[PDB]
Amino acid sequence: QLFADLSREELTTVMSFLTQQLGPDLVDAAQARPSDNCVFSVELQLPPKAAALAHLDRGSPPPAREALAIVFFGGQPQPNVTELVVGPLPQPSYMRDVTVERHGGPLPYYRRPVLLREYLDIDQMIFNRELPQAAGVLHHCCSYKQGGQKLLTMNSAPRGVQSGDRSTWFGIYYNITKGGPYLHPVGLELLVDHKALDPADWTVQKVFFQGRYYENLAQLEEQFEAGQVNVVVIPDRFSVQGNRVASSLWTFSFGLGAFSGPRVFDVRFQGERLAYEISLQEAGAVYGGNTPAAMLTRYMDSGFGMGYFATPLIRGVDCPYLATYMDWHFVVESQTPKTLHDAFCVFEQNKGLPLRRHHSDFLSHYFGGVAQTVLVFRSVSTMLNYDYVWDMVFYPNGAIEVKLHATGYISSAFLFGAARRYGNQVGEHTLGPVHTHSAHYKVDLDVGGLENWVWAEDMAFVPTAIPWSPEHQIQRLQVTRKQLETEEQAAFPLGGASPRYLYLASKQSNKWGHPRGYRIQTVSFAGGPMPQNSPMERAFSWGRYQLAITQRKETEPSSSSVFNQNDPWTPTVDFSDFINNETIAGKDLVAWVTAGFLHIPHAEDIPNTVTVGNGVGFFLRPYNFFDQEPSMD
Amino acid sequence: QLFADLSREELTTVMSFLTQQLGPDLVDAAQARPSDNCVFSVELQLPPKAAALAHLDRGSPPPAREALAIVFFGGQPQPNVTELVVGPLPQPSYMRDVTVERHGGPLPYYRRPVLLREYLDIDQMIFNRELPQAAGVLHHCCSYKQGGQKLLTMNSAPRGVQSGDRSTWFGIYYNITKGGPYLHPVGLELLVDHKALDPADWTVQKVFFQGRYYENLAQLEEQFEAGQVNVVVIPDRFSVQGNRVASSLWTFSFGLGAFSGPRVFDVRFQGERLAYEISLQEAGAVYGGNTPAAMLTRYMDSGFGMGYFATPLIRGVDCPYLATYMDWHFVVESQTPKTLHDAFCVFEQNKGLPLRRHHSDFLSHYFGGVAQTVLVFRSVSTMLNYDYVWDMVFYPNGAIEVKLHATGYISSAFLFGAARRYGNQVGEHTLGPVHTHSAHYKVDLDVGGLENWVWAEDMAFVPTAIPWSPEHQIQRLQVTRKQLETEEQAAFPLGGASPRYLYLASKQSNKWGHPRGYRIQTVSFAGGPMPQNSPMERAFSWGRYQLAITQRKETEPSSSSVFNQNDPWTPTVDFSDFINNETIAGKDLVAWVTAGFLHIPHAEDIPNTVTVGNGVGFFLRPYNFFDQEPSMD
Ligand SMILES: *[C@@H]1O[C@H](CO)[C@@H](O[C@@H]2O[C@H](CO)[C@@H](O[C@@H]3O[C@H](CO)[C@@H](O)[C@H](O)[C@H]3NC(C)=O)[C@H](O)[C@H]2NC(C)=O)[C@H](O)[C@H]1NC(C)=O
Ligand SMILES: *[C@H]1O[C@H](CO)[C@@H](O[C@@H]2O[C@H](CO)[C@@H](O[C@@H]3O[C@H](CO)[C@@H](O)[C@H](O)[C@H]3NC(C)=O)[C@H](O)[C@H]2NC(C)=O)[C@H](O)[C@H]1NC(C)=O
Ligand SMILES: *[C@@H]1O[C@H](CO)[C@@H](O)[C@H](O)[C@H]1NC(C)=O
Ligand SMILES: *[C@@H]1O[C@H](CO)[C@@H](O)[C@H](O)[C@H]1NC(C)=O
Ligand SMILES: *[C@H]1O[C@H](CO)[C@@H](O)[C@H](O)[C@H]1NC(C)=O
Ligand SMILES: [Ca+2]
Ligand SMILES: [Ca+2]
Ligand SMILES: [Ca+2]
Ligand SMILES: [Ca+2]
Ligand SMILES: [Cl-]
Ligand SMILES: [Cl-]
Ligand SMILES: [Cl-]
Ligand SMILES: [Cu+2]
Ligand SMILES: [Cu+2]
Repeated sequence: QLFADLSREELTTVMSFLTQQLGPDLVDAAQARPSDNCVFSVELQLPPKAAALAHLDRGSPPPAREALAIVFFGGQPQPNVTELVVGPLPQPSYMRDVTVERHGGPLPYYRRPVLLREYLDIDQMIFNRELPQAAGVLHHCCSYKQGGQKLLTMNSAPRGVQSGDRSTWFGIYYNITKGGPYLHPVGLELLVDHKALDPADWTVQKVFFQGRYYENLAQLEEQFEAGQVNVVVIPDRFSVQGNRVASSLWTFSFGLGAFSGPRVFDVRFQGERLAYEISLQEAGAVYGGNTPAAMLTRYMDSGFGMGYFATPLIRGVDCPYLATYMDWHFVVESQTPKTLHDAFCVFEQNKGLPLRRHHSDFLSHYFGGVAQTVLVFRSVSTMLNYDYVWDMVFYPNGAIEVKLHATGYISSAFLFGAARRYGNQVGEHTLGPVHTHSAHYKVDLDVGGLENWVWAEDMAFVPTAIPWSPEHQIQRLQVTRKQLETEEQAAFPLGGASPRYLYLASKQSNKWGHPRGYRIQTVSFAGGPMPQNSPMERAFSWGRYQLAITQRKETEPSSSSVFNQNDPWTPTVDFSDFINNETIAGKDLVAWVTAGFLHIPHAEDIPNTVTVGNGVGFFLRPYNFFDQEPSMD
Repeated sequence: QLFADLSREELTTVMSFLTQQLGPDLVDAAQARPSDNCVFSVELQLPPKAAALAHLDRGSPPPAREALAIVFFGGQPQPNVTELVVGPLPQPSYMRDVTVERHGGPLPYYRRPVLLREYLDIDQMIFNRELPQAAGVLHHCCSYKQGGQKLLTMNSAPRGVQSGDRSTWFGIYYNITKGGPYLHPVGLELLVDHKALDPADWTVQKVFFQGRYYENLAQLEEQFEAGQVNVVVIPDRFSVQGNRVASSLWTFSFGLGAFSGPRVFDVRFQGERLAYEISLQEAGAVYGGNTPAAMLTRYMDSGFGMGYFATPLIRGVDCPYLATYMDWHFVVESQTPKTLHDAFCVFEQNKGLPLRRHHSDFLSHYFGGVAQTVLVFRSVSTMLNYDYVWDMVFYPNGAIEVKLHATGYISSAFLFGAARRYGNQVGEHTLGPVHTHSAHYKVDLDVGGLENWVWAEDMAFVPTAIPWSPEHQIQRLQVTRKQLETEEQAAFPLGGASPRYLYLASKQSNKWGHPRGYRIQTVSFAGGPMPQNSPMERAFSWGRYQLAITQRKETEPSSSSVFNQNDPWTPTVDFSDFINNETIAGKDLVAWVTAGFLHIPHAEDIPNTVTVGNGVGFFLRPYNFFDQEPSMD
């Protein structure tokens, strides 16, 4: 099991090894301060593909099982963040700093994600030193400390306007013990500068209150005293062992990236591998509004972590009561492994739609079919307000469906001015702001082996004389085919035109002489790429494409980075860089899919948005890969 | 029950009345000859909407219940086809010829659909007088009358190259007891001219045999005698009463149009009507190939009948064993009513995806959700080789999903020459020819009443200085909104761009000041419109649009016609005619959706193609139609 996530035991071992080997004093990350040194996280380091295949296919010994550790080195003249490969598990003996060889240089400290202790300290500052200065205005709008509901804060990101910044607009909301505290904005937002290593030097650089901007809370309060601020009062058949799933028809290895999310490796249909890896790479949301956080937010969720933020699947609600559930173990912001109970679930679903069927007239007595049962692998990420359920469903005919379903609660903004220009009013003093939802997937298809080619097939109409009546013409329907040659030709612009039939194929043909292939059919209602003029769109440049094929490279494991979120102006990973006109004829190919939709909140979204529809994502379908409809057991 | 399809009793009554009022000159259509007079079909005549609404909403007496009869008047100097409104049911007293007032003039005789007795006679001619003339070439390729498999014919359409023609290329295939006879072409096709009223004057105007054309079968045979033709040997929670479905949340009336297919009327959510009618209008397929039938076929299925050709749903396969099944009754090509057992089925499906859910960190103890159970109304049309399952699914949040799933067997063509230019080889001597699958729906939404407006909403980015940092800009995401004014502006070109949020709205707003609305979200992978240069594309001009909104007109009940198939060059109904720049501001609006996909057959399609995916069609979703998430029972 070389693709299995590190276990509770391996997580503890690496940690012990790190404490022992790291000369600079370490602090439990759950309690670390900017200036401390701490281990931010440790998880599996995926092995090199060649070594993994030599093992899986040729029985060579397994590749050294390694872990990747992200260390925040804040206690030093020039703090940095460092990635260390530690291995070979069970008992490590080396610790390799690979930061520079993977990024060209050091990782600046302001790129590290904000720590939970950092959030807790920002909150102590806001509730103990900041808000009381505006007690008067706060009693008026919100019964602050006078029986009114408790207040709580809401993060936003990126944090600033250029590289180096760590200034975040935190919004103030009623802690209504109900469906979404973020559905009750107060209209108060604070720009706190928390870039300094000593929290004692943090400050609020600006404040936004119900439509107006102020220098600080003391100015808001004193102008309110002077009767100059109008305050609005705000009311209220298969088995699973280790990391492998096995069914009569399918077989694959599953896992969860702490930052990347759900992933699957070594997918095989009837013994034949169709893909080395299929995994989530990034999920994002771009917001609009006339209040600070709504107008500035551009999320690249791996910065928080689709794995880290994964939640327990509710039996009977998220998965069937009789589904098989599996646990996940991780070490993120703690020096002891945590286990996430019921992080995954696998079960068989009856689509209630006949898979195959045909009927006829009389004394042709042989018509019927079978129902369509599919195998589902599921997990759920809960990022602040939205819940993302990730699906990978395997069909009995060799097809795979990968989908994203968004549910949860929407984040709201205090309504004022030209608010409707940025969304819809969904309550009193509340606007539901516009945003897009995007997801990116890495699809490493190895069709009939490693060496693949990309084919673009479509239709065309060409008028031609009718043979049996030459005086008449007929718009002749036909298929068009072109073997793509370079990456540039296989980078299809979001919302643009792309071949209706696009597939990756091996050199060998099926019995009938057609290239064996697996095509990709995307399903999305994406909203329109962010203009490249944005000083930060390169950090999520995967959003420029609906689909893109490049050469699989050991040096390009991901289309995004945990480090992009707190510094999109100078991205740590710019997916578009992977597209550099290389040949895609007979190479190990990787397909990357973008899927998403536009969300203009509406009244039906309150108190919670529902999963109506079949999600967003893609299908991988066999196209002349077999010589006929494949068997089924 | 004014939307209910005519019952066996009413069907018998209308028929008795017609025999009585039309006298002796009548023959059972099951046995009629071109020159005979016969009743082709009788079914419900939908009532005027105003009268129906006055009855459903104001308790006015119901509209006269009537039937529409299509009579073939072939026994006369100038044969024609006539539509007669017969009524009031139970005991009819009048018979109104409405042909001229609905079409501007008489329906020419060659437009009538080919009768089953007509097909049977074409077959007697082919097997008794034609093929024997080529016994020698047929012995060789197919062991004709020497122990080889029986042969059978395959229809194609249109029939000719211009208005007035009734010449059809019939293909010859092995009749195999297995997975589809049309999967075994012989390479032999015959153009039979059956326009003449006396079958005795019918002739084969041309023959195609394995790549070459001939004048007739005697020429094929004698040239083969002359050792000049090389012959390839070819081997081998709710209740349903009457026509109304009732559930805790939904209520609607269902039915099946003999030619139009599944249909639903008076759809109500929590007592409020969302749509007067949602129904199938047409389904089509455009083929390509280098053999006669595949290069000429352009199907407009209503010409045969999605209702007429509907098949019994297989319990346990097409619908769950415990679903509720309903029968359908019809009079098509018979003088006695026929009943189609299990023509519909209704049941509750668990999508296996949580409808709503949210989770959190600690001591916010109130996270969970409910599973998503949906109501399904289903029926299946079996058109020759294709099986079309029509779904209408009603969600508990007010949303409706309408889909088409294609399954069954592909029609094949004998492989020769440039075959691969028109499809993929899927067997020995067999090509699976390219084709598109299209379906058109009539969606008569009455959002908050009859008077509706169309809104186009989308997103846009506009760079704006950052208030708290004026030296910096930010691509500001926002919503754009435009009230469409005329039909021309709401006719969105297939494959073109269209607003991401398009909805029909009433004059009244919801509690938050936004127009109450239902948006249409289409889901298709259509192939590209037939060029308007085609002398026949006007007959299916609905294929030009992804979506179109027009004024509901009593005079424009359907976007197609049973009579278009045998005469597309001079269509009886040209949908684009409905788009004539009228106002769409505050009128009874009707939305028409087109959905489809491209199908390049592949090996996996043999012996039968599967329904992997979620079909093609559209979603109708509430957009500020409610004041919050609707309740659920
Ligand atoms: C399509 O064919 C229809 C069937 O033949 C035509 O309709 C028929 O036209 C006849 C000729 O006008 C009518 O006959 C008349 O019937 C009355 C009342 O029954 C007799 O008293 C009259 O003598 C006779 N007219 C005369 C003196 O010739 C039929 O009543 C009528 N049948 C029906 C069922 O409508 C259509 O006219 C033809 N359509 C078009 C547009 O040409
Ligand atoms: C920022 O992050 C790391 C934390 O300081 C830096 O890595 C450390 O660099 C030190 C000096 O460059 C190394 O010290 C060496 O340790 C060995 C023991 O193996 C001593 O004998 C040497 O005298 C001492 N000096 C040198 C230069 O070798 C640390 O061992 C090393 N720690 C790790 C885990 O690598 C990174 O260099 C820095 N990042 C960047 C890119 O600048
Ligand atoms: C096909 O063969 C079966 C078996 O005899 C028979 O029922 C059928 O009528 C034959 N021809 C056609 C066109 O169905
Ligand atoms: C990529 O290379 C091809 C030749 O192989 C060239 O024609 C094309 O213009 C190049 N595109 C770019 C990105 O320069
Ligand atoms: C409506 O559109 C037609 C062409 O589509 C144009 O000729 C006409 O002037 C337009 N009239 C309107 C709606 O102003
Ligand atoms: Ca590259
Ligand atoms: Ca590959
Ligand atoms: Ca009109
Ligand atoms: Ca309407
Ligand atoms: Cl498939
Ligand atoms: Cl921006
Ligand atoms: Cl919805
Ligand atoms: Cu959203
Ligand atoms: Cu098809």
